[PDB]
Amino acid sequence: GPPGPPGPPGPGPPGPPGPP
Amino acid sequence: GPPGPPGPPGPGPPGPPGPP
Amino acid sequence: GPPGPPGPPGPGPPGPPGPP
Repeated sequence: GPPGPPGPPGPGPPGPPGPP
Repeated sequence: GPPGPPGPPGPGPPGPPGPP
Repeated sequence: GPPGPPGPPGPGPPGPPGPP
């Protein structure tokens, strides 16, 4: 049969440290 | 039918506070 | 077909400024 719909969204890791 | 495509990409949290 | 698998993981933004 035809392919199913897309899956759900994949969060990334924390951002880098802030500036001084 | 076959599975659908992978879903969209998942940002992570803000990074930690900066230093003095 | 069934729904696709999840997308890949999403870095977050830079953290907050440190003390002055």
